[PDB]
Amino acid sequence: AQHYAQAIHHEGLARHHTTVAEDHRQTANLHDNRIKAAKARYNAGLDPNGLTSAQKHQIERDHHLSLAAQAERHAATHNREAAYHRLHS
Ligand SMILES: [Zn+2]
Repeated sequence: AQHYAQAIHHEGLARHHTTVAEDHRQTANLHDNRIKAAKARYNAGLDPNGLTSAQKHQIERDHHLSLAAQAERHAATHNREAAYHRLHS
């Protein structure tokens, strides 16, 4: 049960990735609010560049969602490997 040690390793790595995923989702949502603000400026006649800015915040939002999903997938991978080793401790 070097198994125990591998379980703890993989569990900590899973937690890491879970936190990275949560941070990315939070970042995505911060971008999502700026999309909204940008469009509202544009539409109120205060910022002709506001649609361009909204588009860039969409790119950023979507990139952060994609990095979140990837982190979540890595977390799942480590959790399966952790469970395996726990079962064999
Ligand atoms: Zn990993």
